[PDB]
Amino acid sequence: DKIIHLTDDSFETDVLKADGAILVDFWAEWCGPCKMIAPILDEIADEYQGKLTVAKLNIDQNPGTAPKYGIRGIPTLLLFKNGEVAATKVGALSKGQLKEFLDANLA
Repeated sequence: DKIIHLTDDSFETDVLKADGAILVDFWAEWCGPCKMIAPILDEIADEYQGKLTVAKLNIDQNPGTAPKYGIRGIPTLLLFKNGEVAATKVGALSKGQLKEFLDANLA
C-alpha cells in the first residue's frame, strides 16, 4: 500500500533519483527472518509517513541490484538518502530496534 515493490529496472527512479530517504529491504521468500520483519516494515511504512518510503527488493526475482551494494546475508536494510547509502542493518531486528536504527540515522 505505502511500500514500493521495486524491480531491477525501476531501482534508479524509485531509489536513486528519489528526493528523500528510502529504507530498502533486500529479501527472499525462503528467508525466515525476512518474513519475520515484513509485518514490521508495514508498520514502519505507516508510522514514518512523510519522513521516508519503504521499498522492497526480492533478490531472486530481481537478481541484478544486490551485488551492486555488496549484499550477502539477508535481510539487509539499507537506508538511502537522496540516492546515497547512509546506514546499513543486516539480519532480523524488532520493531523497537528498527525505530532506533531509523531515528538515529534519519538526522
